Amino acid sequence: LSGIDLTDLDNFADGFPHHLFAIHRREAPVYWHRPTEHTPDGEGFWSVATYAETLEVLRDPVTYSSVTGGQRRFGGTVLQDLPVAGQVLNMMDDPRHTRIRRLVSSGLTPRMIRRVEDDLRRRARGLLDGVEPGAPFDFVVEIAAELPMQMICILLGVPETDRHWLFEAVVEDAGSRLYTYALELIAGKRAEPADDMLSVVANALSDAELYLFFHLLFSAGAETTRNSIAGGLLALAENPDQLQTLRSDFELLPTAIEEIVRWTSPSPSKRRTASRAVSLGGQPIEAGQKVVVWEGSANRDPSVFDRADEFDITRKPNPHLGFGQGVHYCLGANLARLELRVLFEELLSRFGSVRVVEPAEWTRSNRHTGIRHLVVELR
Amino acid sequence: SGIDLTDLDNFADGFPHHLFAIHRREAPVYWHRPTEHTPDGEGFWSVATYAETLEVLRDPVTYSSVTGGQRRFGGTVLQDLPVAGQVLNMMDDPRHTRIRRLVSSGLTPRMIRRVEDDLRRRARGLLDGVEPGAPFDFVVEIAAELPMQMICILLGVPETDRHWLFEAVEPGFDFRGSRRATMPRLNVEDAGSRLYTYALELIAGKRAEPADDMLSVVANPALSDAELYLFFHLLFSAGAETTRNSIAGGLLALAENPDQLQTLRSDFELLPTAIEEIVRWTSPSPSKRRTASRAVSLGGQPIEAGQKVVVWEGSANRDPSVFDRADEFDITRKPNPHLGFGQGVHYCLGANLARLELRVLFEELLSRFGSVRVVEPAEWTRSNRHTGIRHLVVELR
Ligand code: HEM
Ligand code: HEM
Repeated sequence: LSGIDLTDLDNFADGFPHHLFAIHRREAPVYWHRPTEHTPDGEGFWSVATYAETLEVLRDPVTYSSVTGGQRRFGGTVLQDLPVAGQVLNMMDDPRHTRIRRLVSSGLTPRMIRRVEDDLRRRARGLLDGVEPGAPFDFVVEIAAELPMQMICILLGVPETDRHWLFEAVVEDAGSRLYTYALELIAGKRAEPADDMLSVVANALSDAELYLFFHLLFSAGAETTRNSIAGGLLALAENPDQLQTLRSDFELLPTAIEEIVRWTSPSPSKRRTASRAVSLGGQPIEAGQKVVVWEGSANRDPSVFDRADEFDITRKPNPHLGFGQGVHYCLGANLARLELRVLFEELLSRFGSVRVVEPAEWTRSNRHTGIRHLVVELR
Repeated sequence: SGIDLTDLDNFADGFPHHLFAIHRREAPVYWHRPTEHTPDGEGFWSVATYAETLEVLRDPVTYSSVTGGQRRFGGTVLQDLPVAGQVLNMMDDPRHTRIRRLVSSGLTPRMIRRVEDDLRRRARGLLDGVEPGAPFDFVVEIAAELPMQMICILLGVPETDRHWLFEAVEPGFDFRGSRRATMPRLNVEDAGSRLYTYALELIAGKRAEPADDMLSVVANPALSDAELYLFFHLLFSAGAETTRNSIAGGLLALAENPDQLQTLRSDFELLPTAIEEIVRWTSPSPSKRRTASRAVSLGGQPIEAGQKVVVWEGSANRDPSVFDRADEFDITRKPNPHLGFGQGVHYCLGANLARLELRVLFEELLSRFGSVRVVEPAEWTRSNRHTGIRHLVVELR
């Protein structure tokens, strides 16, 4: 570990670096990572790589805050302290967290879920019908990015005419245009309430807080869910025999989808801040210190998962942390599973041959594990 | 009752002086109800007269640049922004005094001359390249570069990084075909962005090897890294954008007042007074917001703690009860107690750099050119926080 820098993104440019985390779990499940030139804020942090300790942190939001602690003015849930800590749901603590979380969940109505599902079915079929068998194409740009972006446009109530602002955002100007458009959409919901999540929250927060919420959702669909779809396809391509088994029996799909989420772990790390002295993994943490947990590593901890380094679509049980755990548990878990189920039903219905014909290209990040391009041939 | 000061259509053609004449006459201090265009869906007190504007600016305890009442955060634009309290212009005492003094300590005589020497050579070179009589866009070709270079020099940005940085940090952007600007943001997607990474590496370098520039002084509560990034951005919006806009706006005013143009260029002793009239007339930063920290009466209106107050220096600067012939450009105007650079504890820290940029630019321009024709209608930045020209196509002879 002394020679390993978990903040050096050159180590994450080719996928989540599982080999480094095998060393981390073996050598020191919890340890103090000194800051390097690559470390946000030039400040060290406790790094947590094993499942039991990761789960312990996630399950104690009072000790391990998503806002701040000690003398630290602001924190949040990435390693860089952010002044928007305390102002968006995933960087909030009780009592305001419980209130806003319930308001957000009140927007995920059965009719909204049906609206998303109906659209998803129609679109997945259209896209898969358009595939030319045997002809290489970039599955990320043409399919994996498209479906969940449309899902979040429905949840947020973005009209077809205006969806390009969102696509274009996935340059500083692109970001400013997304921001400006989001503020216009939010004011529009205030003027004319609608039956969607943004309206629910806007009409219950400042516009700035509503933007943070908008972007949280936009990112969850446009990036995290896209990453699970692309990585699920890559995993199945790398395991053709399981692809065949799953194609032969879609009743296997729910268990397979949990294994895709464990395997891909698209959101592989989270930061918290200690609010008081506490011990974790037998080490003493002081109020104010940063704690980073690595669900991407926890999800391959062999203390918890048998043959943890193997993809197995029949895996049971499968208590993965890919959607988090505790009071901030992912509010979109069933929507993500829905996206994966519909896509793989439709894809595996038509194709039982998936070949990746160029090396996968990955996003360079230790906060997201994602594939930027994945050229495949489907037969 | 039919005017919406938050509808940017009213600002799309320049600052709407006619609307603010109405505002000063009918109600110097006015509760503006929220419309579809109003940030946060929340009303605010609107202040259009000079005296009442100063009552607000001169009382930073009652009219906070951070927040007030029960409001979680406020700041100095109409929209509530979470960077309130984290960037110098949106700080109150006691922190404001300490950071303003610190930033100010970076403005050494040495730095001023460094800026002046570079500005002189650049302005001379650009104006030397002008083909007399040939139309060109003054904003893009001359006015835009100079203050961006000034900021790079204050911040100690290496010359070799400036081409890249200019494209990245440019405060303006196009949206639906109009130019806009924003205040610096630091939301989740901005964390470890390319500009965040660049800025904090630049800061790391100056912590390892302190340099003779303002970013080194400030980087060596003190400003957290997040706050240093917001400060880096602040100088490009607060300093480079406004100064560019005063330059383009000053050229337009001179073009529209050919007799003033002749008087000025035939006696440069008048420059100092001319430059203050340019700032008054153009008022590049025409509005500010504050938040009331207690119940208070202003212009006979009962403001409550937590409520938003917007002052319009752009309107105050043409208040005919303080400026004679307020609606006329007069390069000899004296006295000229304009509010273009603010007033009180937040008075512009860069005012003398702005005056320097305007001085050098106009010495170089007017000594060469006595004829300035605007050959198309000016296009304006769509904003009520910045008054500025997007394009100004001119012929110089
Ligand atoms: C495979 C796709 C996804 C994965 C892997 C994922 C993962 C996660 C994780 C790990 C958290 C916990 C954050 C923490 O502990 O700090 C979370 C929270 C959250 N997720 Fe997701 N997510 C996914 C898709 C979605 C979607 C489609 C939505 C749309 C509703 C969504 C909405 C949210 C929200 C609103 C939170 C904040 C909950 C809270 O802080 O109370 N996610 N997600
Ligand atoms: C014509 C050009 C400029 C104009 C019209 C202008 C205008 C203003 C105004 C009206 C304020 C008051 C803010 C408030 O009351 O809330 C201000 C503050 C400030 N300005 Fe300028 N400015 C110009 C150029 C510059 C330059 C060139 C710099 C730096 C190089 C600069 C840096 C600042 C800073 C740091 C503050 C905040 C000071 C504080 O809060 O203590 N400005 N400016």
